[PDB]
Amino acid sequence: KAGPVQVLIVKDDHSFELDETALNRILLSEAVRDKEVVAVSVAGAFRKGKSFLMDFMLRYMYNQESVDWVGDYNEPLTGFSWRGGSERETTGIQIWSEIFLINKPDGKKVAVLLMDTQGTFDSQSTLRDSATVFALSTMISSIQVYNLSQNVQEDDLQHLQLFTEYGRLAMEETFLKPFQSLIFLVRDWSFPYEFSYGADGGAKFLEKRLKVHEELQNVRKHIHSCFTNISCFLLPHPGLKVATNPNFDGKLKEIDDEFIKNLKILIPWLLSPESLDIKEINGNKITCRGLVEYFKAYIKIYQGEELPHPKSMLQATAEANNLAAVATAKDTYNKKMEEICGGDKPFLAPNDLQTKHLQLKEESVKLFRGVKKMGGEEFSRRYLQQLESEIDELYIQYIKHNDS
Ligand SMILES: Nc1nc2c(ncn2[C@@H]2O[C@H](COP(=O)(O)OP(=O)(O)O)[C@@H](O)[C@H]2O)c(=O)[nH]1
Ligand SMILES: [Mg+2]
Repeated sequence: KAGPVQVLIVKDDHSFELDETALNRILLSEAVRDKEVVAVSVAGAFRKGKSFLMDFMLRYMYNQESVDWVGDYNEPLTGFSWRGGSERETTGIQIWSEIFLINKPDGKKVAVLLMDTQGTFDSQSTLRDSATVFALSTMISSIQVYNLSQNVQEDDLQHLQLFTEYGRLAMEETFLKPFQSLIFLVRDWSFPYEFSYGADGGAKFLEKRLKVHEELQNVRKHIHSCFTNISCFLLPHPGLKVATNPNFDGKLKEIDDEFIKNLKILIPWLLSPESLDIKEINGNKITCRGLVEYFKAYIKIYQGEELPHPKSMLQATAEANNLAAVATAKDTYNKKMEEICGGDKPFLAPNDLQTKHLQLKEESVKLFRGVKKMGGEEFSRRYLQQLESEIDELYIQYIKHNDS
């Protein structure tokens, strides 16, 4: 049980291929499908400590109610791990086979999806092979941890140029900020005396970096408009044993103390009850079901050799936004029906179980027509149809079962 399930692959021919089956298997499973989702992503350069940090996100996700979740100092780091099989820089994006169910403060039993997004952001594998995944995971995440080395550099901000172009359009269309949280995680920070480790120091740091000369890095002037939350955490260097090694055999004892001290505040600061942010688009809390719709949409857009036109992107999330309002209606109805005549439920009367259908179907039609939909009036007629012929095919399956 549990492990990385490479979902979105980027093959040698600029082709983004999405393995739907594995994806449905995880997100569609009957335990989670209906719970609202928190989609946490860590993006950024390969070989910068991502896997490492993620294995520690797991140590916490599992052993969440126990102070010593960091593990046994005099034993070798031994959790599930994300670095399981990396024979190469397979530059796509994997997610954690197991979802996690947790209770936020106010009560909602929400679900938590972790996604490691590999890329390079370096050589020629960038044009359509880096800000492509990064683009991807951002769109669908609710929390993006942008894992950087030593400093937020001009070239790091450059990769956001895309998101601010798209976000500006989504904002015009929707009147809401496009994205949720963006967390700048700076690793091996080594000017404690200039800005303290952790979030407070990070906040002052990130304020200085983002102010305002410089080229077309007026990503500066628009980021903020795009995310409801940008924030920053300054992590220490892990000591030389960790940094000097391909695979890190040693024990927790061998990691630097001031790194452990801050990692211990870092992980709960990101995950954990109050910190979690439910995925939200055009005002609509996405669910685990709903979120498969977005994956599906954002993946037939990143096909070809050209990153998409911000205009096509917007249209991708409109299709998804629409396909999701449909998916809930074909479930609001479905659940209400399973009450009037499901399981060992009684009754009958065709002439009667018809009006309770036209009833609930009309109720469910409003539910849809009302959901703030994006795309526009005509664009979503296509989906009003899709809806009705699914509630109707669901009806049939109830007439059949009703007969007794
Ligand atoms: N300097 C430094 N090295 C790290 C840190 N975390 C992990 N490493 C090491 O640097 C390499 C990065 O490995 P990994 O976590 O797989 O990075 P990823 O492939 O980008 O996810 C590993 O050999 C680690 O032992 C860090 O915070 N700072
Ligand atoms: Mg990795």
